[PDB]
Amino acid sequence: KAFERCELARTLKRLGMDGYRGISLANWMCLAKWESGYNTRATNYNAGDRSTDYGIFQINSRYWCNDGKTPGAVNAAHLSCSALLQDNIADAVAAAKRVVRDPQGIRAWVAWRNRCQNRDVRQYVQGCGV
Repeated sequence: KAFERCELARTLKRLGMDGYRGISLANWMCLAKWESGYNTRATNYNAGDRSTDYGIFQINSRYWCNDGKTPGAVNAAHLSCSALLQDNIADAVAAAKRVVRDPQGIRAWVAWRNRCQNRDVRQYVQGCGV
């Protein structure tokens, strides 16, 4: 499913993402935009370490979800990577919350540092009614 900007912002709000671990809704929106273009079926294979990023938040198979084919794979969030390819984002949200419980927080995603950190991200939620 490819989400429309405001539709996604309200859905994240409803799932308790606004301010989770000090992270504003605007920042999660900035992250989803750059990671997947708000697309839940987005997958990215990393040839180098043989891991794959899955879903709207591009969650990595080496540490957070299990796909069976990732070398040296671990499971912190404990889900099947398949759960992160659904139209319903509840599991993807549960996984993203787990990722930011680590001290790095939202900095865990390099794309967040490149295009979201220390920038005005209001544009991602303006006019959405959140």
